[PDB]
Amino acid sequence: SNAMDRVATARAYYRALDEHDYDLLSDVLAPDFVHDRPDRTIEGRERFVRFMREERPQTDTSHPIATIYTGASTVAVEGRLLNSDGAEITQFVDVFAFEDGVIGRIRTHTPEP
Amino acid sequence: SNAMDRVATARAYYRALDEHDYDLLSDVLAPDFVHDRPDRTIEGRERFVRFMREERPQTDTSHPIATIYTGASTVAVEGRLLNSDGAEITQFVDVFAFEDGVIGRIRTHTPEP
Ligand SMILES: [Mg+2]
Ligand SMILES: [Mg+2]
Ligand code: NA
Repeated sequence: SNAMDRVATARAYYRALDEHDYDLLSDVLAPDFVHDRPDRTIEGRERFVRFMREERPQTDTSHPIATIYTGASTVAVEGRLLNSDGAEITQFVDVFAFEDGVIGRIRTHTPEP
Repeated sequence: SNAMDRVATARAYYRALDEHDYDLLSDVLAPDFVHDRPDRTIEGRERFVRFMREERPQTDTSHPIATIYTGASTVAVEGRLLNSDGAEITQFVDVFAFEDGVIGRIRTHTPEP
């Protein structure tokens, strides 16, 4: 439990998604991991890994990161989601909560605008 | 909608701090409200309002908002803290957790090294 490790784990999460390394993805998530965004909540690590492996509406995407912000126990990542042609799907701020060195929850926020 | 209500409440928080409207500030917080950042946690609504009124190193600051990002149940506000002369103290992302019609927790995040 330190700030630098939390940031490194957040960076590893995006690397897992973008490299389609779902072994790495599982390795950085708690069993009871929950992902939230306005239009979708995905509950549980195995459901989440399956969704990212098999069910994302856009394939071969990336998450360029603009700025990472550190809090007392959480990390907020400001970035964008790009499709395979570099086109912006959305901007986001993802807020990571941690338990035991792994990610317990990610709350995705999109511009109001 | 509840989502619109949460965004309005987050905006009202900054309006209150900046106008020193501590009556309004009280009105938007949970009784057991917690404000978080690295090396400072402030607990309790009356105690927090009293901190903002009396104990801040600078009370004549402003919090111009750049972008509000909305999540499933939380709001992430990207802004800057300016001193009375308009100079930047820090960039921040504040993450608002809501409960029972009011703000339960704000987690302040500042840019990583
Ligand atoms: Mg006084
Ligand atoms: Mg002023
Ligand atoms: Na920080």
